[PDB]
Amino acid sequence: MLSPKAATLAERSAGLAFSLYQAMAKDQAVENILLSPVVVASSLGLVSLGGKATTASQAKAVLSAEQLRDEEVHAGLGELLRSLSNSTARNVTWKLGSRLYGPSSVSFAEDFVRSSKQHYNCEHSKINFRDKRSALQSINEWAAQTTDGKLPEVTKDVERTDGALLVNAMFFKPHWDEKFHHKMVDNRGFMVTRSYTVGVTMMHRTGLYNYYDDEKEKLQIVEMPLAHKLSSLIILMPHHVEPLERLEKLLTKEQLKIWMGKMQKKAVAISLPKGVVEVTHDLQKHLAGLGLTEAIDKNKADLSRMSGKKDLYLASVFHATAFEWDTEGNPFDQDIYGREELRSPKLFYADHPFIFLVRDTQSGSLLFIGRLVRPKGDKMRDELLEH
Repeated sequence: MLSPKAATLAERSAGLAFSLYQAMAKDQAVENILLSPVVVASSLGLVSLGGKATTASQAKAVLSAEQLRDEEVHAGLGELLRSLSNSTARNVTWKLGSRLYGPSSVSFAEDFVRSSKQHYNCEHSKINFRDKRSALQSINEWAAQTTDGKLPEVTKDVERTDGALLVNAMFFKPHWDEKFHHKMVDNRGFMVTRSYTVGVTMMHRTGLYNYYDDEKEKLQIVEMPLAHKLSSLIILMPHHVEPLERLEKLLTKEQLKIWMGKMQKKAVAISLPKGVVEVTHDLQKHLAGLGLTEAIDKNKADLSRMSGKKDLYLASVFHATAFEWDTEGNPFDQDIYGREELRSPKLFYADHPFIFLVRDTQSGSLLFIGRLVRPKGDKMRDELLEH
């Protein structure tokens, strides 16, 4: 559970994440989305830490933290970052690294290096893009080591090679409160579009889950608690195989509350795609839209508290995440509700794009927002030699 200052920041980060999600969903190039509100927030907090004047004020403004003091903002976000581990088993089902890359010519201020590592646990490194292959190799190897291989490649190309490159590498694996059986796994087809279908491995389970079927808006919503009901995962999926654009319009902080209230603990037969979903986002373009125009502009940016000198702007903000869907979770006692309690269950068969949200139960803060559109897999051909 959170302090009042951190709780208010948590709510604003949740706003930024939905605002970014909607902004990214509109981009037709974006397929999967995976945002971690508190890690997005800490990127803005890092700008207010190593910035001066309108560059740092815009960072506090995007955080709606103009009333809070500078040290208060850095401690509140710092409390938020430590609270992510609180309902996630640190270093085994949740790994996170944050590193700032500056050109070889630049040297970071020891005052900034101390306070960024203190609150944001930020790492600092220099990188020269003359050898572009060795610059990408240094970033990708760092993110791979941070996630112990789950996120092998953050990016295949760096566009802006003359500023600060903030990189956030993550690995999160939701640990179910009632585990799926390790053998209730088979191969199915996931329909990306009505025409394109990829071969995926799926995990299946039937249990009691809070569920709502919106027959009017043609969608299903299920909540799947995680280990010790300390956090819970919600999934919103349309009835037909359709683009999530329609469903995304309905996705609001208020509509979610409505849907949540309409749920009831029914027997549901859930089938989810099993595997790792690797997603990298360069939030630079989208952060400018939310009100961070100075830091991202080479000429307006003042990042003197960071390098003791100007000629340094926020070139990129990579938000790379490896989200693993696996069967593992806490065990459940057999003859808890009896096999006659799951007699005729509702069908939540996730074989087409869906939206999902992880939420902290002790603090109420949003842990993740995202959507699975194209899971990892090769297009399976139109066989249809029925079973």
